[PDB]
This record gives sequence, C-alpha cells and structure tokens, in this order.
Amino acid sequence: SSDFATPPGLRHRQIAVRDTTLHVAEIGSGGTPVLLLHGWPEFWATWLPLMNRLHDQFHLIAPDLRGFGDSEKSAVPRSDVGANSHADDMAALLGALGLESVGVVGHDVGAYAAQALARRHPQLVDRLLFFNCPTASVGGAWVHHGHVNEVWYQSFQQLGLAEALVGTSRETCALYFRHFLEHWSHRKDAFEPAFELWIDNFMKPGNLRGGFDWYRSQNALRLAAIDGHPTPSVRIHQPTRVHWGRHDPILKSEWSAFVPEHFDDARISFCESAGHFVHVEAPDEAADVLAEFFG
Amino acid sequence: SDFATPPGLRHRQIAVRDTTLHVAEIGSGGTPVLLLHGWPEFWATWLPLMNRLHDQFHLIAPDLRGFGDSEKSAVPRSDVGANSHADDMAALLGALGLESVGVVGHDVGAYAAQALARRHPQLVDRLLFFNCPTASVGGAWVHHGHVNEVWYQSFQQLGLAEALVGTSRETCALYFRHFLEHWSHRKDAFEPAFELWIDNFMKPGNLRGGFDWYRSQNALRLAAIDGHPTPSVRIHQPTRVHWGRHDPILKSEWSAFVPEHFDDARISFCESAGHFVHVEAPDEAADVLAEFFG
Repeated sequence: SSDFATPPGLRHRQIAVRDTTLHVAEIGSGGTPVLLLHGWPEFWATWLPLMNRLHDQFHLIAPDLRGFGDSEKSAVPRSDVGANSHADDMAALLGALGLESVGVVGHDVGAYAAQALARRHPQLVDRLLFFNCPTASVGGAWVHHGHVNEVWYQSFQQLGLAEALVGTSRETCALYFRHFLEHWSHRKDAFEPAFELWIDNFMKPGNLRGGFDWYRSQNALRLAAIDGHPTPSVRIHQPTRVHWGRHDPILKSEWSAFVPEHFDDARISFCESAGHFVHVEAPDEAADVLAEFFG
Repeated sequence: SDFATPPGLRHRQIAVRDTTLHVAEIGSGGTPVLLLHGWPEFWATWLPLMNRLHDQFHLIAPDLRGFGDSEKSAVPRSDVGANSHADDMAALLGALGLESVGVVGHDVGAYAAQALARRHPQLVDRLLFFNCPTASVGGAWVHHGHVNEVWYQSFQQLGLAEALVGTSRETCALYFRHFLEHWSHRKDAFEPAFELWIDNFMKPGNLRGGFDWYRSQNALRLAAIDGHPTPSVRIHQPTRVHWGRHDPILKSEWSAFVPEHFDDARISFCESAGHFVHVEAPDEAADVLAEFFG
C-alpha cells in the first residue's frame, strides 16, 4: 500500500496547549512514545511513511506546530514563534497527554524545536533522533561556498509580497511548494503521491503566513550567526542519533561536523540515497534507524 | 510627465553579432552618449534624461539582448553576461559608425559599461555610473543583514520565477511594483510609466530574457562573495560616479571600492535618490551628465 495511506486507528485531537490549539495525530499504543516534529514546508502528514512502517512497534505522536497544518494560526504576521516557542508548546502538549518522557524525532524546524525542548525541559526527553541537525555553529556557511543561492526563500518569505504572490491561486501555490518538494529531494517523485495533499494544506487560510512566521522569528538570530555572533548555549546531554540526508541541498550534510560541539553523546550517520526529507525519500532505512535507536 | 515622447526620438531594429537590438536614438552628430539600462528596465528608463538633454547630445539607448523590444532566446540561458552585453555594444557602435562614445550605466548597464571599457577600450572616451558595483563588494553582498536584500538574484535564476511572476498581469504587476517602490526613495517616480512597464514585462520572453542576466552573472557573484573574484585591469578612462544615497540593494558605501578599480574617478552622491537616480532625480542626473560629457 501507499507510503501515504492512513492505517486504521490513526486518531486526531485539537488539544488546548499554552494559549493556542494544536492538531495532534496519534497511532499505536504501549511503551515510551515517540514525538515526531515536522519542518517547513510540512505538517504532521510528513510522518505517514514512518507511521505506516512503525505503528505496531511504537506509540507515535505527530503534532502540527503552531501556525502549521490544522493547528491554530494568529490573525496577523508574528515574529515571536521561534524554536523556544515550539519547544514550550511541545512540553505543554506532553503535559496535556499525561507523559513524563518521550523519544523525540526532529528535522528542519522540528530539529530546532527538539534541541530547545532538550535544553529547556530536559526531563521530558529520553533520547533524540535527527534526520538533519542544524546548529548555531553553521554561521557564515549559510551564505558562503555557493549557499547564498539556496537561502533566498528565507528572506523572500518575510515579505508581504510572498503571501500576495504565492497566495494568488491554487496554481501559484502548486508552483511554489512543488519547487521545494522537488529541489530539496534526491528522490524527486518522493512527494508525488501526497503532492495535492500538500497544496490543500497550503490553501488553508493562514497556512502561508503561519509557516512564513518561522522565518520572521529566526531572522535576527540567523543574521547574527551569519556575522559570526552565534547564540551561546549548553551542550545537549541526552543520547542523540543523527541520520543526515547526504544529498540535502539546504541543510548541507557537511554541517554534521558541528554536531559534536553541541551534543555530549551524538552518533552520526548518513542516508546515502536521500536529500532533505530522509523520512519520506528513504522510509524503510529511516524506519530501521528509528527502530534501532529507540530499541 | 518625465516619460513624454521627446522631440527627435527615432527607433531602429539593428543586427549586431548573432542578435537584433531595438535602439532608440536622438540626434546623429555632436557628442555621442550611449545609455545602458538595468534590471528591471529597458530603453524607456532613459525618457526622463532624454526629455532634458534632447537638444544637447546624440543619445543612443538600446534594449540589451533579452530586454525590451530586442530579440530573446526561446529557452533559459547562462551565457548572456557582462562580456556578452559589452561585445554587443561594441558591434552596435560599429553599425552606427561611432569610433568612440561616452557611456552611461547603472545596475546591469554598469557591469556592461565596465566590460566594454576593458574589452574595447578604444571605443569608450569616458564613463558615468549612477551606481558602480565592483568585484570588491565581495562579502558585503551577504553580511551585515544584506543577505535579506539579494534574495531576488537567486530566485530569478529558477524556472519557478518565470512560471510564478508570469502567471498573470496581476502577478507581474505585483512583482515589478515591489522592485520599483522598494528600490526607490521617490516612491511615485515610475507611476506615470507603470502600465507601460508591465506591458513590457508581459511581452513574451521579457521575464526569461532579464532573468538570464542573473543566471549568467552567478558564478562571478559567488566567487566575489567568497573573497576570490578574478582580478581585472583598472579602467583607465575618466569616470564620473553619481550614486543614489538611499539605494538599498547597491549600497552607496560601496563607492569605497571605486578607487581600487578606476585610475581617475570623480565620486558624488544624489541625496534624494535610491537605485534609479536617472528617474527619481532627473534634473540633477541631467546636470551631472551634461557637465561630465559637455
């Protein structure tokens, strides 16, 4: 069956959390749960390929981050929904579900959120799996060695022009999101079975603005890091696995070299066949790395 | 308006190298001055200065290859850079029978004028720039917050840019209004020509043709950003630089890099202009041009 099929027994809740409402998908039961954190341009359904493979082995919890999927959006553009906000939202969600500790899977935005959860609410996090693991140490590597050509969207998406132009029609929305799903993948047809599900998601009122809010919230921090003034922080102590997509064109696999600087106990490996979306492009291998690390 | 048709304005399609250029001309004798537009422009960006200078100079205002009413290629290209524009202008000066000319440029036109001054120095008597980007800008393209200004240079290289901006007249208007307002200090300076500007960028090929510049210049830009530009010989011709003080994309502080690249440069600033000195402050721009070339 499809990597994007939905097994019976998937459950959806709207959970009141902090001063917002989050959509949370859950499947499975028994054992320490695994909290899966999506990126941009994604939502909880990014986890369907791994949920199809693992739901009989783990209780999987896949929220829409604030401002994504079917979670609540703010009426107006915001600059205060950064990694610490998402972390605090995840700590409150675990508290709403009666859970004292979980495994945490992160990539992209979800990797920033997972790092901030591990520092700010260390007791809630048993261990960490990252499918890419950007750190404060990246710095000038965001804009040097050709990388300036990959980062244009981070600035563009802070403009009024971005919501106006990308939001013109379903067709403009499809052109924009197809570019990221194709160019950021090594396996370019990886998202084809759920492509129209992604476009339906980014046509939902607020989902352009809510995702672009991440880029507004990170802008000051990214600019400081680019100019060699990174945000100081303590190493993450929890056992960590990094399984980086070797062909990731936006979060370069070479940035794995910065992981030991920020983690006491990180094991680093590469998915040789994936770009940015290891959990969609190489789900069998991704499921095996998850099952092994969380065993 | 500053965009009225000046007396003496003539239009030709001229065969140069492997292409055909639209060339607007005023006069045939006295001091010739070649005007080189930028992105997102075409020959008509020169109408304000032509309306002030039509009795004083032989003005030559081409559409560069892939702009305005000049020929476009059918598919996206990356070989239409500064050197290609310079060699086209060298061949256009031969077709008009002009042994040597003053040259005016900004933005794309500035890079093309530099490349013409270097590659065919016998054809260039003197140079006026309304902004004068050099390989020395280097890391200043992306440091100190400047990365937020240059997103368009990378976006415009993707097939996505042509498909999205080209969706409709409304998407085209929205995109080009962003640049004309955000890059300007005098925010209304293009309003009289706005409908004609959108007509231009709705012409088949004019999105792709202008976007080819960004594909063609990317390798040089990436080398400059990492502090490894190709060294070049200094430009020996007398040079005038009149840079818009408020230019948010080509920072006026980058005037600091001019003396490294030019033997003889007179550098001043237009206090009331952003990126488009020749449109936002045309009385002042025409006075600087007339004094330098007169």
